[PDB]
Amino acid sequence: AQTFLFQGQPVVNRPLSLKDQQTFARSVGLKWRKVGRSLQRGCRALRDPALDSLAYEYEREGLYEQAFQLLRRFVQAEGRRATLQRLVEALEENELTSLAEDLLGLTDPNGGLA
Repeated sequence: AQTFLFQGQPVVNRPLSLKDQQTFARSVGLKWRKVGRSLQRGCRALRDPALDSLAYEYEREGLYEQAFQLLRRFVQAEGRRATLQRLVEALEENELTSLAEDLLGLTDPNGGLA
């Protein structure tokens, strides 16, 4: 429907859902730190030392809850305006091209969202 060209790969523009938050923390795993730190420059709304308190507050569940709620931090700011574009810009730093499209569930022989 509404996609933009990113890293030479097609990607739909919209607010990430619970799937993206869960799949993210379950996909980045260790990169959860990098994506969060890369998003600091990309999004001034998350530039703050959020990752510091995020890791300590989400240190109970581990990288799972750490990155799970990390994706919601951006949606909490605006949610309506907050688009995958910002998240993708953070992955573009660590060279997570496949992770950016796969995040939305583009690893299927069809797709996911619509």
